[PDB]
Amino acid sequence: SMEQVAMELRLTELTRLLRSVLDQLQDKDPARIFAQPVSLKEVPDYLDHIKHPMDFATMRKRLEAQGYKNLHEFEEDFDLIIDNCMKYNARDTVFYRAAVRLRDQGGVVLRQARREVDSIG
Repeated sequence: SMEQVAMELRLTELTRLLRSVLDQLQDKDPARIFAQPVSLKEVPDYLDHIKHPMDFATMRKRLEAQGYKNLHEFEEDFDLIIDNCMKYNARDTVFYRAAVRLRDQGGVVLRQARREVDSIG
């Protein structure tokens, strides 16, 4: 139907905007601490601690399959990256501290993303 096509175009355009958001958030992790899944070879107990692992590569795979239907779903995954790290790692670690800085800097980006998503529809 034509309605299905219009819905698909809206999803495509959201995907475009989320790709720009993802790039901007990933620039706030210049150490690449959050770039890839935590390795279960290197951290074999990880899944005993963290039930829903997340990372920027995993998000990018979902995004490119147009698997984010709205900005809330995308933010949920971003918050998992941060929140997982802040539980597994202690406050005195470069990992925790990177997550704090990514959360604080990403908030600014996400605030305007929400306005754009609402504004453009």
